[PDB]
Amino acid sequence: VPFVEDWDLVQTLGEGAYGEVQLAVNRVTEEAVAVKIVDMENIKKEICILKMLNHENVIKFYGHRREGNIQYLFMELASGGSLFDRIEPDIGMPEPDAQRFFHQLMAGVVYLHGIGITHRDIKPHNLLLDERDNLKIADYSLATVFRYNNRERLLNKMCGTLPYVAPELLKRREFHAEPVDVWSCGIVLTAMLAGELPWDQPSDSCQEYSDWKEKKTYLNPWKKIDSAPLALLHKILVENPSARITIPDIKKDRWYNKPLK
Ligand SMILES: Cc1cccc(-c2cc(Nc3ccn(C)n3)nc3[nH]cc(C#N)c23)c1
Repeated sequence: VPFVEDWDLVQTLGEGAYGEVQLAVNRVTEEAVAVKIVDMENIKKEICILKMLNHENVIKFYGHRREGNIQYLFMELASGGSLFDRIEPDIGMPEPDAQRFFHQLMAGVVYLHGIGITHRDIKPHNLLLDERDNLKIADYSLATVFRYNNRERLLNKMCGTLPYVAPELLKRREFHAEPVDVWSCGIVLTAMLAGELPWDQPSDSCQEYSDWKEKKTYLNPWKKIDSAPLALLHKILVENPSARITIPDIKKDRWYNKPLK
């Protein structure tokens, strides 16, 4: 059919880590997608990981086109925007909405980890919503392979966003990839339930992080959180990554399995 390969760039959806994201509409079909435009090693890695992704809670990759210097990465659009924009400052969101998003985030993260990929920058800006409020993990710029031929490799590069980063990445030379992603899902959950981040970074000099280690849950944000989701947070936000809860065990948690509105 003539013209089915042409896309109109309609509006900017934002600037991400590397380059702008635009809404693109097919001239023939009217299909609406997102395109990441990059004016170009790093991005050969991203494309490679992006082509692996096939899951309902992960942004799908439709292909790429190079036009001289510029690369165009075509991806599933999430017409509902970001989870960041559903979180009300100082309030968060209703507990049942947060639970459903949490279930969907774990499903995506289980998937990634099962194909041996770690995302490394989980936060509400990178968690996108489709038309039915289904959550999708987006942005694979920092993602990397942590398991290959059934052998794990330890990570050593420090990246992410400080309020979301696990404390081992500030303290240790090398660390396991999976508990880092788990930890960040815990900060996300805290943000959904309280509408605020518990600390600037999880270090020994941050008084809010010390308070948490001393169990001062009569302070904010913890005071705003019901005891059941808080008991789960107590198992996620554990400083020793070897003692931190894993995802199979999160799936057995009582709040995780609680029926809610
Ligand atoms: C990480 C990031 C940064 C900027 C834009 C996007 C982004 C925003 C979006 N939908 C919408 C709908 C409405 N707004 C504002 N945004 N859909 C997407 N699908 C893949 C994306 C990617 N990367 C992406 C993602």
